[PDB]
Amino acid sequence: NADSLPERIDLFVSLFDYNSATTSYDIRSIQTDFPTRLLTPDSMLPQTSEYPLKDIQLLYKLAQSCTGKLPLSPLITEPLVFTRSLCKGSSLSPRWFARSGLIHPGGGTYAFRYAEKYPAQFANLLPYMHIQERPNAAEGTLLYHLQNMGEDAINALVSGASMFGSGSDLWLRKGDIYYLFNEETWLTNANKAGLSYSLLSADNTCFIQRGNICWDVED
Amino acid sequence: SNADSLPERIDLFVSLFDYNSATTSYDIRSIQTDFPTRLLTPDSMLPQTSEYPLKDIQLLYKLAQSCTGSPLITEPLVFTRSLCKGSSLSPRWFARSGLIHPGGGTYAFRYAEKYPAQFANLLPYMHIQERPNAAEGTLLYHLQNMGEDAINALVSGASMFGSGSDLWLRKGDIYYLFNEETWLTNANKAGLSYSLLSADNTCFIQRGNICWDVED
Ligand SMILES: [Cl-]
Ligand SMILES: [Cl-]
Ligand SMILES: [Cl-]
Ligand SMILES: [Cl-]
Ligand SMILES: [Cl-]
Ligand SMILES: [Cl-]
Ligand SMILES: [Cl-]
Ligand SMILES: [Cl-]
Ligand SMILES: [Cl-]
Ligand SMILES: [Cl-]
Ligand SMILES: [Cl-]
Repeated sequence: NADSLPERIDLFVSLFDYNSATTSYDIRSIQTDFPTRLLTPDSMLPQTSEYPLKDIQLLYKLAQSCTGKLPLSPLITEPLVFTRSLCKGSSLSPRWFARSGLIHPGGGTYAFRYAEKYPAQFANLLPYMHIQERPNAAEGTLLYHLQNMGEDAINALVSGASMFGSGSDLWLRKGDIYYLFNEETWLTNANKAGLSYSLLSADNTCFIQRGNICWDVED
Repeated sequence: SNADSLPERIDLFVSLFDYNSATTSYDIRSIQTDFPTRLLTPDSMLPQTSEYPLKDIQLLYKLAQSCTGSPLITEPLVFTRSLCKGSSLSPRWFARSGLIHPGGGTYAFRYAEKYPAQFANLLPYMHIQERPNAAEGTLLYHLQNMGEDAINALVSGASMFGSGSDLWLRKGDIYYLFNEETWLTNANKAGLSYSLLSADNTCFIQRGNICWDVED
C-alpha cells in the first residue's frame, strides 16, 4: 500500500506493546541520578572550547609542580580551588562536588581525580563521576546501557527524543518512561510498517574539507 | 603524482594557480569592515526565534501595528517606540546597535521603509539581501549570490571555498577568484576530485539517532 512516511512511523510505534518491553526507565529518575555533564562523552576530553588554552595550561603546570603563577580568572575559580586543594592536601566535601561544576578543565570529573589521590573516597564520590569513569556495570542495569551508548544515543536520550537506538536495543518514549525493545521486535515492526532505517552515521560526512569543498583522490 | 597524499595533492592544487592571472581580488580586512557578519549570514533575514522568547517577538509585532501598547528586548524596544514616536534615528545609533531586528531583517531597512529619504545613506547598515541587486563584477553581486555555506566559509576566512562559477582562494589577506574551468583543470592536474557541501545526503526524516525511509 501507500501510507505517508510520517504515518508509517506512527504505525511502527503503535505496533509495540509497552507492557512487553525488556525493561523501562523513568526519565525523571535518570535526570536526578545522572546529570547531563556526567553522560556526554565530551566531558572526558579537555575542555578546550570552554576555557582559554592558556588557563588550562597554567592550571596543568600548577598541578604538576604545586607552585608558580595562579590563573585568577573568574571562569577558572573552581578549577583553581580544586587544584590548590590537592596540592596542600585539604579535603573537599561531597557538598563541594555537588556545586563545583563536576567537570575538570583537563577532561574528566573532579571526583574521579580526587579519588585517584584518595582511593578510599572512591565509593562515596561515585555519584559525582562520569559514567565512563565508574566501574563497568553488570549487564541489564541502567548504568550498563548508559556506558555502552554512543554520543548520538546519549544526546537523543538527554533531549528526550521520541525514540533512539543503542546497539541492539530500541528505546521508545511515551510520557516520562522509556521502553526498551530488542532487535527482533525492532526489525519485525519496521518490516510490518514498510519501513527501513539506518542509524545516524558519520560515513556520510567528508573529512577532507576546505571551506565548503570536499576533496578526494582521483588517479 | 600517485605517491602524493590527499593533503599533498591539495597543496599541489593550490600551487598551480597564478595569483596574478586572477579574475578579481578582494581584501579580507576591507570586507570585514564594510560588511559585518550579521549583515551577511542568511539566517539574519529570518525571525530570531532562537535569540528571543516567542511571546516577546509577537508583542513586538503587536506594538509595531497599533503604536500604543523587559531587559532582553531593551535595544529593539527602543527602536519600535522610536519608529512610533517619529524619533528620527542617526547612523551612529545603527552602527552601535545590534543591527538585526528580532523579527528578521535589520533596523535600518525597517527604518528606511517609513522614511524612504535616508535609504541611500543607511545601506551600510542593512543586510545584503535587503539592498538592491548589484551589477555583475561587483563585490556585492558575489556576496548576494553566495549560499549559506559560502558565507560561513568567507566569514571564517577559509583557505578556499566555491560560490557559483567562482573559486575563492585565500593567500594571506587577499581572496583571489578563479573561473570554473581553471578550478576543474588544476584539480585534474593534481589528481583530485571535489564536490560542494550538499544537503542531498542529509537525512530529514530523523527521530533521535534513527533515520527513517520507505522500504522499497
Ligand atoms: Cl502524513
Ligand atoms: Cl599554590
Ligand atoms: Cl582528605
Ligand atoms: Cl575526602
Ligand atoms: Cl523525536
Ligand atoms: Cl512522549
Ligand atoms: Cl584534512
Ligand atoms: Cl601528507
Ligand atoms: Cl580551510
Ligand atoms: Cl535528503
Ligand atoms: Cl519529519
